[PDB]
Amino acid sequence: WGAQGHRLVAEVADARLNPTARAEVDRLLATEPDATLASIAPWADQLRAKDPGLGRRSAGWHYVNIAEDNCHYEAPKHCRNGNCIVEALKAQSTILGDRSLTDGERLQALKFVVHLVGDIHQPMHAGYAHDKGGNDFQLQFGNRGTNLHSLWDSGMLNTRKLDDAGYLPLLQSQRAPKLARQSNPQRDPQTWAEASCRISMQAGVYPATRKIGDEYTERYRPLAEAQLRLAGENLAQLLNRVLGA
Ligand SMILES: [Zn+2]
Ligand SMILES: [Zn+2]
Ligand SMILES: [Zn+2]
Repeated sequence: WGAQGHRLVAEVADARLNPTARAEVDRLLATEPDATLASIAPWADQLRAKDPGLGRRSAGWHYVNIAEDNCHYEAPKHCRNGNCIVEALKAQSTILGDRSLTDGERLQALKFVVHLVGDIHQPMHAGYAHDKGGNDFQLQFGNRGTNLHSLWDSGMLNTRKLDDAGYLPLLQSQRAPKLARQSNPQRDPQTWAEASCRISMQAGVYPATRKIGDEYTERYRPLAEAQLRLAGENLAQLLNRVLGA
């Protein structure tokens, strides 16, 4: 997602934290002045200005290309060197839960976990290798030149013309998604990436025309918004388990 999508996932999650996780999240955040779960949510996309080395090191962690393999993830094939979102989310969840680390080390892991739970729910972050997750599927969207990846990251969300305070209660007023009975931090990332990939492969998500507009928005913006709500609920359930026991 773009930055607004990341912040909305965090804002949905923040309100669903249990008291234990609330307290520990606030304590980790307070080690960095002005940090909130929302403000840190875009951080992993913004590393070029102040931590370009980490940005280079972690750029592959934002996606996994499994649509060629019918949305059946295999770590050795799809995640060489741990360089994909499934293995990165698993590792950063472990690091976040390691109370023996410094606050700085745990906060960095929190920033990755918040971002990556968002990205692993963006269908085009779990799509085809051969068109770079839709980046090479060129579109005109209300006449603007774009691509299917960007359309899902921000194009459709931008059509609401809402700030976070207007968009958040829209997401919260949706029907509640049915979550797993418990967080499994090491198994859930694969489940989520495969679910996202299956959306990318649904008939119509790749549109029949390159010229699209309101018809596509009216059909699929609700699904993008459902995915933001689902990501936020999944992020809260994960933080409640890792930080809230
Ligand atoms: Zn994103
Ligand atoms: Zn993206
Ligand atoms: Zn990202």
